[PDB]
Amino acid sequence: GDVEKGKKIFVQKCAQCHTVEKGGKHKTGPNLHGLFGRKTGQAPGFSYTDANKNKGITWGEETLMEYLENPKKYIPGTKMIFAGIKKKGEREDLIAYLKKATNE
Ligand code: HEC
Repeated sequence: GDVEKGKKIFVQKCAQCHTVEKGGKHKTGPNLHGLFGRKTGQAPGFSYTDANKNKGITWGEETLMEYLENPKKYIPGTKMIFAGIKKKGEREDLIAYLKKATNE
């Protein structure tokens, strides 16, 4: 995907609840640094729902593609309020941005 396009998507749809940078703060949602290769619900010091702690998948390109299409269908009972992104390219750009920014 296109990293700079994904940044614009992140800032528009995600940044109000999430930071990405190393040492970034939790907000409404958890900081996402280190997300890739981490299991669900494992950012330290954040009140996750049991739902998000129990989903039990490893976050990566493919599981984020499925999650971001419809978060509540993938993790029923999640307290993340976000409808999803049905568009494929948008998700791919976003995920490419996240794979850079949450690893930098
Ligand atoms: C506030 C209204 C949010 C919006 C906008 C976005 N996210 Fe979110 N996210 C939010 C919360 C409160 C939580 C915890 C949910 C729970 O049930 O505990 C989350 C969680 C995630 C995760 C899982 C993180 C993990 O398992 O460590 C991811 C990958 C995630 N959120 C990504 C994300 C994306 C990419 C967003 C824009 C498209 C987005 N969220 C918006 C709160 C909010």
